[PDB]
Amino acid sequence: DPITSESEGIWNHFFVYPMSWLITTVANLLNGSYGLSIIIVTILIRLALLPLTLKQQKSMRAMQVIRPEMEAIQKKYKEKASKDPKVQQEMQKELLGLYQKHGVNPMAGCLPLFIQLPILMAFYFAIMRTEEIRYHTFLWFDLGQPDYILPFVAGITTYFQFKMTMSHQMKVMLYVMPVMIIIAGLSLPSALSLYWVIGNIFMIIQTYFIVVKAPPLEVLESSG
Ligand SMILES: [Cu+2]
Ligand SMILES: [Cu+2]
Repeated sequence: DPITSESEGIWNHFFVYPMSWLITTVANLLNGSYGLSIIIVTILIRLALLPLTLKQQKSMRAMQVIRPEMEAIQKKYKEKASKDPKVQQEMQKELLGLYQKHGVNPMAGCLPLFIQLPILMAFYFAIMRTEEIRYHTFLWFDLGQPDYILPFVAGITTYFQFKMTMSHQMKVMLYVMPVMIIIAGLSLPSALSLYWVIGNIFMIIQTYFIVVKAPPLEVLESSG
C-alpha cells in the first residue's frame, strides 16, 4: 500500500508508457495501423536485443566446448552411489569450478527468460491499456480479441525457433513449451500471438544468416 503503489510508477514510466508510446507512434505514422505497428516495434526491440542475443549464443556454444570436461567429471562420480544430497553437492561444487576456471556462466540458458518476461508483460499491459486497439482488425483476427488460428502458428514457429538453435531438460523446451504457448495464446489477445510469431521469425532468420562461432579452448582456459 505505501510502496506497492510506488512500484506502479516504475512499472508505468519505465516499461508500459514507453512500450505504449512506441505502438501508438508507429501506428499513427502508418495511418492507424496497429497491426503493422506491433510487427515493426517487435522487430525494433529484437534489433536492440540482437547484440545481447549473440553474446548469449556464444556462451551456450562455449558450454559445448567444455563438454568433454563435463563428461569426464561426471564419470568420476557416476560409478559412486550418487543421488544423495551429500554426494550431489560435491558434484555441483566441482562442476561450478569447471565453469569458473573456463569463464563460462551456466545461468546463460535461462537468461533470455529474465529479459523477455518484462517485455512480454510491458507489451501485454500496453495493449490492454490502449483502448483504440480492441476494435482494430488485422488480416483475419481482432487485435484485442483471442483467435483460434494465430496461437497455433505461434506454437509452430516457437518450435522451429528452438529447433534451429539447438545444435548437435532439452525435451521440455521444444516439446512442452510450444504446446503451452498455444494454450496461453488461445486465452490471450491475438496481439500477443502476432507479437510472438514475429519474434520467432526474427530469431529464425537471424540464426540462419548469423551463426556464432565457437570460442577456442585456449580462450576459455586463459580466463582471468
Ligand atoms: Cu495510477
Ligand atoms: Cu508519475
